[PDB]
Amino acid sequence: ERISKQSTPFVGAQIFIEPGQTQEQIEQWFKLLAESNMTTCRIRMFGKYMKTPSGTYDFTLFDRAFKLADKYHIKVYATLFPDTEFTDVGGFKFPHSREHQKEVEDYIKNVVSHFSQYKNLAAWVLINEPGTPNLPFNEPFTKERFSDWKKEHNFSEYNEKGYPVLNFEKENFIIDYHNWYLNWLANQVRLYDKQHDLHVNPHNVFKLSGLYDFPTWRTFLNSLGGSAHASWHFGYFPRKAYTVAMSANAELIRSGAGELPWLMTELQGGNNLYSGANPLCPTAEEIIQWLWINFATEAKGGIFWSFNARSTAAEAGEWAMINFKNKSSDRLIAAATIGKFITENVKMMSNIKTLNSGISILYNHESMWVEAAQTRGKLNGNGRSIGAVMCSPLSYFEALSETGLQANFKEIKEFDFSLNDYTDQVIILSHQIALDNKVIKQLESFVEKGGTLIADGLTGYYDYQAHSTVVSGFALENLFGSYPIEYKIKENLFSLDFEKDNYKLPAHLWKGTIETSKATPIMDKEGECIACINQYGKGKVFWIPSPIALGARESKDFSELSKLTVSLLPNKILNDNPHFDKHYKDVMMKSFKSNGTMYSLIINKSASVQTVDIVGGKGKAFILFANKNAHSTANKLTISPEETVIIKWK
Amino acid sequence: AERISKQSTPFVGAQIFIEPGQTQEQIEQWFKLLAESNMTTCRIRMFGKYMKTPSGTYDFTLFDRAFKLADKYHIKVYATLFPDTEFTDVGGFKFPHSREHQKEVEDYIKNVVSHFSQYKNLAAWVLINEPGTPNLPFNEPFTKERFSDWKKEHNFSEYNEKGYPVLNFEKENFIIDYHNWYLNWLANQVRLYDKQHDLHVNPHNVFKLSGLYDFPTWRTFLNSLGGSAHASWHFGYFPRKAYTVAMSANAELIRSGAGELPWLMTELQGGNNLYSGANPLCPTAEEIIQWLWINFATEAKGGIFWSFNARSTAAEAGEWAMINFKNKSSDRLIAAATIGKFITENVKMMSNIKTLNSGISILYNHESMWVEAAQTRGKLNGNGRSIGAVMCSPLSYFEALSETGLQANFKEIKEFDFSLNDYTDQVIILSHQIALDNKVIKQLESFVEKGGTLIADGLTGYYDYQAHSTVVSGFALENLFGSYPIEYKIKENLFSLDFEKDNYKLPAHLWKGTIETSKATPIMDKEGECIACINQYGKGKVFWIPSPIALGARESKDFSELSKLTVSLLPNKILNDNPHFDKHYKDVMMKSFKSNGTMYSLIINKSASVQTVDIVGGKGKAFILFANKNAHSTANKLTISPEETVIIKWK
Amino acid sequence: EVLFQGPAERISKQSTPFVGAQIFIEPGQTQEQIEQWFKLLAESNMTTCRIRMFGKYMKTPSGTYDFTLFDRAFKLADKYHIKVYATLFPDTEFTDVGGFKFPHSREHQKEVEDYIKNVVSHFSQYKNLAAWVLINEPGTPNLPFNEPFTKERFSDWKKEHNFSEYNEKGYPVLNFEKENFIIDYHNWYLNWLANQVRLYDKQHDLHVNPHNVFKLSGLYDFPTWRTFLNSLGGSAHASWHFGYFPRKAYTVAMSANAELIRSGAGELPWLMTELQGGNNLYSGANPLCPTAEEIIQWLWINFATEAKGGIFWSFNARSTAAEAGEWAMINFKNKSSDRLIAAATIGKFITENVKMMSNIKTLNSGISILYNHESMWVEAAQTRGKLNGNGRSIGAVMCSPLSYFEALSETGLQANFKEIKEFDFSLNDYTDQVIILSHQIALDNKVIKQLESFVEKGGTLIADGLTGYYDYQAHSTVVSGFALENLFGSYPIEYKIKENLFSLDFEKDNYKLPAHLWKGTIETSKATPIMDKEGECIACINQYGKGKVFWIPSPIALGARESKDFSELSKLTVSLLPNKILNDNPHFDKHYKDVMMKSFKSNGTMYSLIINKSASVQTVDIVGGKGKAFILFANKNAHSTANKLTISPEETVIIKWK
Ligand SMILES: [Cl-]
Ligand SMILES: [Cl-]
Ligand SMILES: [Cl-]
Repeated sequence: ERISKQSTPFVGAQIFIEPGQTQEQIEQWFKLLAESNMTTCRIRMFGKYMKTPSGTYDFTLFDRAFKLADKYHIKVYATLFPDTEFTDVGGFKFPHSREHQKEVEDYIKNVVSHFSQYKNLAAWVLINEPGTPNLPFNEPFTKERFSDWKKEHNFSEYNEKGYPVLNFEKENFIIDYHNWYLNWLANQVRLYDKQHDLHVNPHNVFKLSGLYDFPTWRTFLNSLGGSAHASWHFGYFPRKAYTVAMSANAELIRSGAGELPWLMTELQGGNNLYSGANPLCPTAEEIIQWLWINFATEAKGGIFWSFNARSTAAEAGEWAMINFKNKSSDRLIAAATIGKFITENVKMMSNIKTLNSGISILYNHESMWVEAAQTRGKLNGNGRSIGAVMCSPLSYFEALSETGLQANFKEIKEFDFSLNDYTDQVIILSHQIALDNKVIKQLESFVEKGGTLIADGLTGYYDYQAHSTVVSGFALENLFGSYPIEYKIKENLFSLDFEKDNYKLPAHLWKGTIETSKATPIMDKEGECIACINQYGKGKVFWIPSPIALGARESKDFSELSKLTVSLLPNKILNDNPHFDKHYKDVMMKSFKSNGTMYSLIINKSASVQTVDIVGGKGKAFILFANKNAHSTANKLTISPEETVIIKWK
Repeated sequence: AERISKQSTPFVGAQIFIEPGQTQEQIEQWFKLLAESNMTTCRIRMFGKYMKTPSGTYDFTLFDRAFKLADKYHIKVYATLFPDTEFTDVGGFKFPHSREHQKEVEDYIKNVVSHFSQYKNLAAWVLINEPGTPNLPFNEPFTKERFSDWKKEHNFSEYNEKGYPVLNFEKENFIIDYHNWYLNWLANQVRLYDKQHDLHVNPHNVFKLSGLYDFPTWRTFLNSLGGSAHASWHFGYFPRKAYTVAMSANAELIRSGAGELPWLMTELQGGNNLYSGANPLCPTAEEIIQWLWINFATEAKGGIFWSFNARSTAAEAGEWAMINFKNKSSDRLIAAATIGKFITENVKMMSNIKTLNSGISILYNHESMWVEAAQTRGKLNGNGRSIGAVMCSPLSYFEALSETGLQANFKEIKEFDFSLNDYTDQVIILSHQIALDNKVIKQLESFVEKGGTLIADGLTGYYDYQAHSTVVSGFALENLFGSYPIEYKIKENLFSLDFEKDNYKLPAHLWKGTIETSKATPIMDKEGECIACINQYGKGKVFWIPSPIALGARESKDFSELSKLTVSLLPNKILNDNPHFDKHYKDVMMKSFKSNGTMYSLIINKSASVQTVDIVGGKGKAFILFANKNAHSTANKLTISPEETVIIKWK
Repeated sequence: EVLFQGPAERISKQSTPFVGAQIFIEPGQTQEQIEQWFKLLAESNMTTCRIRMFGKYMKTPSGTYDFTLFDRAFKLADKYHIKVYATLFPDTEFTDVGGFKFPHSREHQKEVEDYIKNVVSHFSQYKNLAAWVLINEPGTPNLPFNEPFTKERFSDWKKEHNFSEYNEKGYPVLNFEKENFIIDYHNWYLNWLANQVRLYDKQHDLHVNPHNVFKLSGLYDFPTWRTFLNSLGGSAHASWHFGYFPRKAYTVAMSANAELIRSGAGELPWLMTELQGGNNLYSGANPLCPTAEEIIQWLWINFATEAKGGIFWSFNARSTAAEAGEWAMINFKNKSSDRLIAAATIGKFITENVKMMSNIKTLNSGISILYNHESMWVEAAQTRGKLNGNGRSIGAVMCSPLSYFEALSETGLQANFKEIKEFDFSLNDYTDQVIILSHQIALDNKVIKQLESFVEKGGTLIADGLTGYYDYQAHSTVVSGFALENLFGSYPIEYKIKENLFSLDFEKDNYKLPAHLWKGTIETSKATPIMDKEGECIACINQYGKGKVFWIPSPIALGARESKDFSELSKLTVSLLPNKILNDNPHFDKHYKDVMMKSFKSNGTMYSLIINKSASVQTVDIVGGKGKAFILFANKNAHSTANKLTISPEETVIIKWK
């Protein structure tokens, strides 16, 4: 089968294969995996465990696993994982040398030629977790590729107006280098197998998104994947907001996928002993929350790392969904309920389309690159540190999640700026500190054609060369109908108190003051102009150059950001989309459609039972899924702590 | 030459710091006050730098002057072999830099030992100051080559017998053999020129560096084992109010290493940290008394303070000294002098001390520390997921027992005698000893089968010596434990294990272990999960609780529940025959000893308040032999003041 | 000198002080925006600008010099009658914000020679050129010992010095070769830059701006720099250099930074080359945007401390990467922020009070707080570079004297802040003079003989913390034979480490002193002992010739710092001052937390500067000296009744005494 947007979603798990394991233990795993309503496994095709002393390939260890998978009707995601040190847990991200590249060619020839013949092979994973924060610039292969890339690019030290510039050669090379290696791996597989889906799992996306050109990857993939691990990738969130983290991670991959189907290649299946940055053992409740969040965001699968554990050194007896007796943990029991639900609701679950509110939260590579130059790699967890340009849009995302509104989370190049009408569409640019003339023209077009643009923090302070048009002649003056006057540093947390008394917005670190020309000024209680609304063609701009999303984050209170944002949304979004009648702290809802029927996903992450009033769209709430006996009266849902609910609208 | 033995009269002593610039008059002033302070012994760093002449010959003058003044005041000398090194190298190099350097060290030893062996007041050669370091010189050619050779001579496979991947810990096993080799080589060099004098060495920072030290091997070339036990360097795992427990554990660890050899504490902190030390202090007079008694009660044949007098330049200039800047007694030297005086007035008692072994042994192994260093990737976040949990865990059990007034051994697993036919009324505690191999598991099976009680908490036995988890592949301790692990689930740094029927609410650290029993009796918590078991195995028993409850005690700063639970598991004979407290006392310690058939107890109060301690077990009525704040007993109820040290003689 | 001077202004101690600003020139700026800057700068009562003469923005592909970009700026400055401080800033990476501190190589040195030849030969011809800044911000915490030029200079310096591993008595020593080389290396490079400029221009003032002075003072030999400078400068940035202080004490930080530069200047005039003019976005260690009130506070503090100028970094902002749209006094519309409006009031005040403002002499109380290079160097060796902000960390040797300085500021008393070599030990009379040596842990035999002479001739010496524990070779005479025994009439017994904050509980009168980290006990011979409640001797007063010594070897200045309370240190210090200081100097009748006063004289008239940094209106009773308070300057309507000044939060006041 070739995956499509109409495929039946699956629940699956990594089957960890290494020497020493017995036939009987491996059969025990596939048997329990099949009994757990899981259809799919993923296997790391370790070159180390196939290479013989003579340099031939012995496939025996993996044949045994593929044959047992086949016997239990389990399909396999096979990860290309060439020979590497036992201590290299995640795998090398690029060849070490030309000689190493040839060894990888030989690995792919042998492994793809052999395992392509199994009728239960579902997908090739080109590489595990492309991208690293520590790129191997010291190694000869990378050193040479970077030297060649620089020779083929012609950068000037000055812009057209004559101002000095940064060119971000390293960052632009790294995008092209990822594009090149993944495309090369896809071409290598395609030498031997044109039949099977090609897949890859970008990881740590709130940090590594600046490495990833998903639109290019679409050209050589059949599906986009992702590792979304609560213990590795969600450090910007408390555990009670891993719902929001998973929703944003799902939205980010969904945006990257474009017209391709996507699935989550890795979810955390088990316990951190010594591993992980933010260690946990997922609850049964978290397992259910993550699977539903992903399916509600169009995922065609959720694969857990891992069914069974590694036995030696790094992650030995960690991450596993099965216990040390090879029986179901409460996490596998939980995952099995979702597999069962899918088998009983195939037509619904196979045709999920996320109900787009029309709100898109946009991030760009360049804001992250400019931030890394300006903060000089500081990790003090504020606006003056690496991560503020992602924490800011994630904070708006959280505010909308706590309003029960869906929002896209997209790289700016993944947004379609080519349409003739953007009536009732919303773009949020939250502390996207780098914008160039081309994207500003796209934003002007978007707003002119009826779009609503919300911009906070230092959005557009710099261009793509770290040149500040705020200093030289502000590129967004036309769209904003206003001009920045000053930024003044304040405390980590201050209040922006609007003159009309309607709003007291938590704000982080810097207070922006502006001067309006065409825009309507918004004054604070100090008599300073802190924001404006510009009518621009059929659309509008709300600009508040203080970081109010980071303010919400620092105050741990998204309520004011919710209320303000709702007041700016086109009426059609609030009328046509199910959402909460007001802000609910630590509650999320996202809606989806399947074959003309609308559904809503609701999760309560508060310490108490909540009664959530759902308004907007049409229909009466029928509870289709609830793991703690939720009930609805009219469109008022009573939902318990850690409960996941699916409402079908009739 | 007088040879140290287990019957030697213990001494109080001090480093005499000799460097150029000192006058005859000031050095005589030191030896005179040292003798007047009831100290019999000094230690002198025999700096190669201060004997080498421009021509490369040896001029012994500076050290002759010190040895002759020591001799005049009847002071014996521990002479530390300390070849030429940079002025800024405070502690000394731990291995030769190069083959050429090794030959310079040979020449140093020839000259210094040939000359100073002739002094009748020479008591011992200290082969090297403070063997071992956290920063081992793998960068240097001598070490790099020895390591390459060692690896070639060892036959390591990347897979175990069952076929699983393994780690072989080549570096760690090499470092053990490398220390064994260099110290044995230094002993052989000294013995070329002097067969008469005791050979001694002072391992240091033992709660961190014990993984470098093979004490059973060192016994083959030593006459005595030493130690540096400095409150400002080595006790970072403890608050200052528990430096009693730290010193007791450090003494027990060296005593275990010593085996049949006598041991003494080569360095104790004698004075103030100005700029030096990790956990700086100036010991109180009360701490000086506490440390000397703890060491003597743990069979120490000496306590030598670093230092009598101070260095004058740069590192530790005017620091560490027992004398003040006028070269008169601080309250620390006055305090040490009372203990020297006590020894001279109680020779027969103080010369024949044997620690009263409760029969409780807390065991650590090199391999748990090595596997921890691989799994934590050197993280220093002070939890179970950091370097040091495998030592902090057993030290926490040690503290819980100290606060119950029970002695406990603190031993490397190879220092425990597993060869006996009977272990009735013996107890082994394996607290978060995360690495155990098949050989040690068979020894533990034998120990328990023959009547031993085994207490195991935290991740004990989660890995083998190759960092392979038999918990994953087929649990090697299933037979002994009569049970099988089910899961670990990470929780907060501090949570409560609430036993069914409210029998116990145990503080626990970081991970909750659940198990399944076969032969063992399960113990359930209030959530209906199986969190522990008792297995009857031959004549003995196993108590297994795979959650870290010793680290739980540490994190909660409360050892009371760990005390109560441990007491409930002890053979009756231990509680009947050993003096101990009738209940747990926070910040109080007691350890008992015997001399010539008479039993004694050492009690120290580290709480902020006067404590009334009810002592039970063993036989006899309290006679207070030593009490520096006028402690009094009513029956066997001891009223002891804050910071007081008490010795009871049981009549 | 007058024939050499030619048309060029020579700055002097009688010059009219100016307010000025950096004019940031880079390619891409338009003629129109640069003219807009000079026009607003002139309208803001500023007479002076400073310009970074970037080699990068003059070098052509062929290696010739194109001066066009800077010609445009100099001509627009000239049109608006603005004089220029021109900073020699050779070609360096765009990302090198502050500039290289030494040549990378012999080849680089030749490139610098060529840069200086071209730039000085050309811009010396502008009649509005006021000064050459030889280098921006000499000194760095990261000295380039890795680079071949520095490596070779260090090797040569070591060969030309003869150090023994042992002192005369035979004790081991440290020689601090690196630190002594670094002093001589700064002396050499700055002197070499001055010589290079003087090849082509003998007419214009030579200037330099040492920076981060509470950390980098150990790099700086100001007495030597005097031999090739016409004025000493300084960068004193609230966001970079004042980390040892909370923001509410940046008054004290600026006063101390001004005193430190004033001491370095000796007979030369000084001015503050950089003050923070605007906002930190991503830049700075302690980021802020100065208030209008802070701008006024800083200018008056500097002028009251004899500054002949205050130049703000920056009038306009950089446009790209580091500090893009940061530091600027103008807003993004190129109009006045409240900071430029504030600075303009001070420029206006100067124009209306030329004779007063041109002749300021600080009213020296006779209190000198002394620091030495060697205490900082010995501290760096003993703390092994630890940064835990206590006595056992880098910085205690400067935080201690700064704490005494703050105590005196909060008593309304002026105090000098001087390197020990900047103190004149040559006089016959030191009656009514006071030296404070606060945790100056390194003193040599030569300085001890100077201190003995100072006290014998009527000087009062106050010494706390580990003052004199070590000599200049990190050898402790406390261990070998205490070199200060004669002067102190006493001998140290012990140090015992305690908590970060403990109390010294005196025997008498239930008196208490906050103390930091270590308790010092002593034994008196000639001195009168002071005992604590434990019957230990914790301090003494030695009567020595006509003078006296107060010694308390516990850190009580650092105790005041840790407790955030300088009241007891104020009271104790006042009780030790010669009566003549309290009789002749305006000061507060008692300690005032978060208030400062410093007094100055101009043409025989006395003035006082008062700043309130408390959250509340304060009524400050001023006593000492003569005259009735007339309020000459007040930005929040201060009023005086007799000599009782009512001053509002963040207000700056100048009193003229009648
Ligand atoms: Cl994989
Ligand atoms: Cl020694
Ligand atoms: Cl400049």
